[PDB]
Amino acid sequence: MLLEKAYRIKKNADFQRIYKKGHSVANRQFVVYTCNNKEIDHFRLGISVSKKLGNAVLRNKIKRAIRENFKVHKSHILAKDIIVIARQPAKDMTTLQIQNSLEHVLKIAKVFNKKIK
Repeated sequence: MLLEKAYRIKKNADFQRIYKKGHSVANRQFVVYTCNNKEIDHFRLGISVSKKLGNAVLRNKIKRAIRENFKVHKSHILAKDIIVIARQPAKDMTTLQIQNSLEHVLKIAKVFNKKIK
């Protein structure tokens, strides 16, 4: 009795949804798009970056550091379309900062039942 990719995004509609009427934010160099504060049953996790960021190593760190966080916050995120896009200057960030990004942008997304300290 578990969930599937339901809490994932591999389509366009799933990516357009949030971008549709979803409520996107942005900290400093990271933005998170979400929809329906709580009208789903799986936190549609998604990953997006910019084309100005820099190299693939930049579009990766922003991903990895993210794929490393959401992993722990996996059981901290609730259903309500959740995504994290890299502004552009987030390239300067690292697996240390990139993670410290969700500590805000994400904290704003509202994809946290409360947000542990």
